[PDB]
Amino acid sequence: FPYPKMFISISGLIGAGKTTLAEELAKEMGFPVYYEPVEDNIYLEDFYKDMKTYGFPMQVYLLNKRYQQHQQIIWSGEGAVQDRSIYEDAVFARILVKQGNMSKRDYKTYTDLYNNMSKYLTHPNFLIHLDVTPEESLERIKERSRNCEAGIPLSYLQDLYDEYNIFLAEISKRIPVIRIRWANYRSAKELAMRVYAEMKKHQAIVDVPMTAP
Amino acid sequence: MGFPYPKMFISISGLIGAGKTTLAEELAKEMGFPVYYEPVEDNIYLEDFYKDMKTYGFPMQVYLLNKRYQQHQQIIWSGEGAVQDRSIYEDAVFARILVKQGNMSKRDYKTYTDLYNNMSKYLTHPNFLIHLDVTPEESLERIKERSRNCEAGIPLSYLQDLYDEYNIFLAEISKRIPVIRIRWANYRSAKELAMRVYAEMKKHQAIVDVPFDGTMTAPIP
Ligand SMILES: Nc1ncnc2c1ncn2[C@H]1C[C@H](O)[C@@H](COP(=O)(O)OP(=O)(O)O)O1
Ligand SMILES: Nc1ncnc2c1ncn2[C@H]1C[C@H](O)[C@@H](COP(=O)(O)O)O1
Repeated sequence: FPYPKMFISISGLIGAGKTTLAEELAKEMGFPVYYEPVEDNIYLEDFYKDMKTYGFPMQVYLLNKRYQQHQQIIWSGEGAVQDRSIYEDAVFARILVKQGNMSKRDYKTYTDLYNNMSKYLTHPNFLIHLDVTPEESLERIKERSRNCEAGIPLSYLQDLYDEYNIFLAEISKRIPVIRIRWANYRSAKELAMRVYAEMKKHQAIVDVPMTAP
Repeated sequence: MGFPYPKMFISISGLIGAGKTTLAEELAKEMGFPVYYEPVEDNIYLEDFYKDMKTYGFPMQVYLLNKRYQQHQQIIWSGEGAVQDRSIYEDAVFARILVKQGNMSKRDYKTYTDLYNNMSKYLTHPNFLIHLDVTPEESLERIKERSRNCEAGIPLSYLQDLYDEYNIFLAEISKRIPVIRIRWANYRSAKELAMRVYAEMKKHQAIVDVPFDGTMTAPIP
């Protein structure tokens, strides 16, 4: 019987290593993996020069990409590991509003659009959050050395961190969430193996006292 | 200034006569959700089905799929979460025991599962499954206490088929979504059952922290 396919998303701060974990976890499980390559984001350079002007249009542009990716996932008829979830764009939007880089009117326009869109977007069975600090994220940004990210201050990554933690407390009411500390001491392969094992552990039927197996 | 996090959908599962609608109602009351269910009288095929399972089995599955579809459109239109007293997966559990018994052909079963798969994107998929665990013997006794005329001829073997198929279904579906399996034992009412179910749901939905490389960066509210 065509039981629904397994959809797994990774979340975490900039530079956390979401993409590496997605590839390794997708290997472990036998699933196709899906990325959004940063070079394809034609707004990103301008956004970092002027967040207030380019924030809202980039959010719409990124939502279009998430919509194409779901149609691709649905068409595949298989499970999937995604290196980013649809909820993370909303995280970025809320901090931009907080910082005065997005108007409250544009934010509401954006969330109405997201709400209208969601029915045709990917909703994960399982969310894996890579737990890293803002300082670790800043260091991973510096080591990667993307020119457009060279200007990001720590305060921006702290806002993002704070918003992610609020979001996780809410989203975990709806879907299983594994939050896994990764400071890059153990390997990405060990990380994926532990994520997989923790997923299997959490997916066991809860029996409440039976007669079963 | 909030965000439309996805809505929560809970389905109750269990054998004939297990008391799923009452558990659904009390759980929805405890959670502050609407509850949705299908009165048995609205199934205009059920009486013919029990007189002749082989003739009416397949058309009833299609008919019931239409009901699950309208019920999902209603839930989506509501813009709220929902507790439902039956999941869309259970009709297929019945279809498989009908094929095993020779009451539905392999070809008709394949037609049905193709239809379900084309349908599934416009149907309700639960975030959480609550399975009421009752034995075939307990189910037969609940059927007699309720005394639906169309159910009077149901033999124990039919309920044993159903019970076995449910256990297979629970093994697969629990790979995709959280499942709580709960026995009637010692609970005096659905309200008492519901309160334990709700407590277990909150416990199972806690974030799993894995201090893989080191201590978690901060506790989460
Ligand atoms: N909705 C959004 N709003 C603003 N910036 C976004 C955004 N979505 C992504 N970005 C930015 C943040 C980063 O500069 C880049 C994301 O790359 P990444 O998070 O570092 O992946 P990885 O962890 O695998 O290294 O794009
Ligand atoms: N898909 C399918 N095929 C055959 N018979 C079905 C199906 N769905 C429900 N039923 C029958 C089973 C019971 O007689 C009644 C539900 O009663 P309750 O006590 O609420 O479970 O309806």
